[PDB]
Amino acid sequence: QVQLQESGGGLVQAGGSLRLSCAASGSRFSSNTMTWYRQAPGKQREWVATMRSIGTTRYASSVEGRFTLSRDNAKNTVYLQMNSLKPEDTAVYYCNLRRGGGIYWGQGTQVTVSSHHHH
Repeated sequence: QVQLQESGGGLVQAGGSLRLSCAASGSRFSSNTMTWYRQAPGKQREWVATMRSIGTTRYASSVEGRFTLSRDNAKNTVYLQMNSLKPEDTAVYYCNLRRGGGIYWGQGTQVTVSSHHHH
C-alpha cells in the first residue's frame, strides 16, 4: 500500500541545524496532507509542521520561525529543515500521511540536540 520512511537524524549541538526528509511510496504527497510529529520519551506525540495538498504549510508555535517544511512534488519527498536548534527539540521525529480515511506512519528517526555548552 503506502510506505513512509524518514531519513536524517542523529546528534547536533545546540544552535545548530539538521535536515530531515520523508520519502513516500504508493501515494503522492502533493495529493494529500502530510504531518511531521515528534515525541519525547514519556510524552504524547506533538505535531511539528503540516502541509496540505494545495501546499498550505502550518507550524507549531514551538518551531515557527526556525523549522521549514518543504515538498518537492517531482521527487515525492518532503523535507524538514531545522535551523537554530534547541536542546528541547530532542525527540523522535515521525512522518505521517493522511490519504482519505487512511492514516500512514513512518517509524521515526531520533534527533538529539545536546545541551548548551555541553562540553
